[PDB]
Amino acid sequence: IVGGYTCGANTVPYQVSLNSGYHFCGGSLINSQWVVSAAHCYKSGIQVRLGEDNINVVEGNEQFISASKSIVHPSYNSNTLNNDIMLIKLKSAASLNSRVASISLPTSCASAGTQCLISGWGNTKSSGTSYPDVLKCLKAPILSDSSCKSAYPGQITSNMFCAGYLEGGKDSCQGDSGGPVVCSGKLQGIVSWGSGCAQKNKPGVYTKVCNYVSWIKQTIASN
Ligand SMILES: NC(=[NH2+])c1ccc2[nH]c(-c3cccc(-c4ccccc4)c3[O-])nc2c1
Ligand SMILES: [Ca+2]
Ligand SMILES: [Cl-]
Repeated sequence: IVGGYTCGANTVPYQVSLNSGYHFCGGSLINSQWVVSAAHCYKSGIQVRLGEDNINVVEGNEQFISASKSIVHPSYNSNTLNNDIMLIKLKSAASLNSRVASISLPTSCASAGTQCLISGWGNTKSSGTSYPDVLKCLKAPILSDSSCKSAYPGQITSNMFCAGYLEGGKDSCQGDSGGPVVCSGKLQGIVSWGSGCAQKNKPGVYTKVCNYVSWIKQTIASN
């Protein structure tokens, strides 16, 4: 997260770190046995790490659970990143408490102007690599579709939305992919892509979760 602030330990109880010997993507806990992340974060050997704050120190509250299966959306396109969503089933259920809690799926999509919270352990520099130990947060608004399409002509599908600041300075960045964009307590987006990080007129692009709720529900119900 570039230009964000330190969240504070366990203040984002639904945030998870996907780990394969190092942190490579974020994700969101939506119930005790399932996590939602981005399809492009897929790989085998994923260990989901819940209740984390400093990802390099065991401070207590952590639960390390292996993924039993990862389900990439069948229509995911790696060239356009359209349908960049994945569901991860955990080998065993997580113990939910105040430090580990799930987030709710939305009932309706959000409107431009809605302020959301984006979090993650990704890079904090736009020009260079500085990876934090603790979780970073950024409050950012959803932009209108015209500003988004005007920023990325021909690359935005109906399953994406832009959130951020056109002046540059604040944005999600590498290491944050797969993580949550929560607005009014509902998971509205998943960190997907962007051009550089925090550059002027190049906002972050997110997967529009409101468009996949029946898919998530049906998929979970059958697995
Ligand atoms: N500017 C942004 N809002 C942004 C957000 C998420 C990103 N994630 C990345 C990213 C960059 C290189 C590699 C990966 C990657 C690729 C495969 C697996 C895991 C991560 C990224 O997510 N850049 C990103 C840029
Ligand atoms: Ca830790
Ligand atoms: Cl267009």
